[PDB]
Amino acid sequence: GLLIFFLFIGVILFSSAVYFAEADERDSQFPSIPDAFWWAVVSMTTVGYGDMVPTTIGGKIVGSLCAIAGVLTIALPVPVIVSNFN
Amino acid sequence: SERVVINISGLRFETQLKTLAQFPETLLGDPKKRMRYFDPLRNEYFFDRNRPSFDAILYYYQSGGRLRRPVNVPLDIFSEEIRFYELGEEAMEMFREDEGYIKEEERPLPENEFQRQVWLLFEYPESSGPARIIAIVSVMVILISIVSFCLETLPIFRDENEDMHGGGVTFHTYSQSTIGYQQSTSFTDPFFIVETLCIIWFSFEFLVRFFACPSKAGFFTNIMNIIDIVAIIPYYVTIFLTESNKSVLQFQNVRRVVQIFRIMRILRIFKLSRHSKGLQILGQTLKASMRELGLLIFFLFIGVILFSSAVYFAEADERDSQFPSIPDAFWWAVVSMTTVGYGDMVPTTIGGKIVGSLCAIAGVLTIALPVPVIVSNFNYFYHRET
Amino acid sequence: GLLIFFLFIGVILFSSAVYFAEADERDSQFPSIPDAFWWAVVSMTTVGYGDMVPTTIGGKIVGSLCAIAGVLTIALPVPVIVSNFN
Repeated sequence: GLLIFFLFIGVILFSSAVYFAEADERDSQFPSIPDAFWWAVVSMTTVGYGDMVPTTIGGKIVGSLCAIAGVLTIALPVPVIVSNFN
Repeated sequence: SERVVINISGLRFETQLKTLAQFPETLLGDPKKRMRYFDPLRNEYFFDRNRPSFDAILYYYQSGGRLRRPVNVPLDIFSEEIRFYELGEEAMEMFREDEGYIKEEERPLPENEFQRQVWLLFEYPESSGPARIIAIVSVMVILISIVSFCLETLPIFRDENEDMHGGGVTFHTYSQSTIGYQQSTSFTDPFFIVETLCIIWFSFEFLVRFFACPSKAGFFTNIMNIIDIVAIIPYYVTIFLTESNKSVLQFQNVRRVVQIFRIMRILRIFKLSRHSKGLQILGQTLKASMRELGLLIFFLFIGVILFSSAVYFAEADERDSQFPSIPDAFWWAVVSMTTVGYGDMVPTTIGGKIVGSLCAIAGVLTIALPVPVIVSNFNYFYHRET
Repeated sequence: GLLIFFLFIGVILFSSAVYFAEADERDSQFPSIPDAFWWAVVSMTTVGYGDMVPTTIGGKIVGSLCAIAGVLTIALPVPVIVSNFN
């Protein structure tokens, strides 16, 4: 649950930031914050399909952080789970 | 029931004589052997030795055979004490096993002058300078056989033929496209030359090793020998097959088999495992990790089917669905769980994306569970060598 | 070096397999084995750009294994490195 919760926090923070950073663009791939959730989860889990990608400098900065925060976010709770399994 | 006092560098131990009499052939169990250490003034046997170790030595007699090394005592120091107290080879063997050891094999060339001498420069790179030279050539031939196998697929070479511009289709150009080279006694094709040379050498080693090894029975037991054999089978089998089907129609009928053996050629890559310590460790690791490796595949399998199914139905009522069926979605599920995410298949509906999100997370967890164990095994085998 | 070596072995095995599995296809994205190296490294490191993807069933089976083998391949030597750093 802690994993889901942290992921949830990150999804909302980055979806929000990428939305606004791409807002003043005619070719924005982010219609709304809720729509950007998909992009945020796809980036944090580092799956990166590429169906949604930021195009502005601010969007890419947000994107960069999103990827790194993802690795750390997931990395924190898993170890414990792996231990239990072990 | 008479009691015995053993003084280990000041540390006082006490036991019954019957407890020691249990193992007569040891130092403490044999009166004639311990006599030397008796102090008649204090009525005790005195040993100017390591203290932490004796606890376990005494417990060995009390337990009736349990020889456990104390956690706080170095294996090198404890082993010396086991030998000093003369506990015997059986106990020692039992001990090293538990401590994670044991293993000694490898006969030796009997036909001295000839065999034994050859089997040293074709099995032990350190036997002599010439031995090294040989091993080095093997790597050169292997690497070359690999580079050549790959270049056979380069368009610059294969697209330069008689049927290159979609014209007609010649039997000779057809089999050359399937096999990868031109099988002709005229050795015109440069790829057939290199391939033939390489196989001449691979055949050579295999032959030598066979007619120059101690036990020619436990030969096809060694995984290394299997590799050597598998590394040449394709060549000869291709020859046999093409000569047994020298006509267009016949070849067309045996092409699949020929193609399969062409793919098999790549296994020659593993011939390097005879010159790679790391590659051997990996082999030992995987061998020791079948249960977890299968567990990984199994869990992945479960996840693939669950998510493929869910994403299929979530995208089903859509005109632009990228998921034709559940089986087709397996690809998407594996690509997402391993987090590779090519993006050639992606859900477009809200339900599909929710399923997708979970799929990615479940993937990370799924893979993360069994790997650690595998990594441990590798780490063990890796260090228990370096 | 062990990492590079193992990766090298995997790259060649999977590039070869995916090449042949996609060979008898008009729309093959794999011109040759050497060209497929790129796809193999991109899959094993799990980067997956998607500029090269198998389209046949045999290619996808090869691809699946390639991804899994990648995770394991990289996972083996890193731990030691991480320890040294630590």
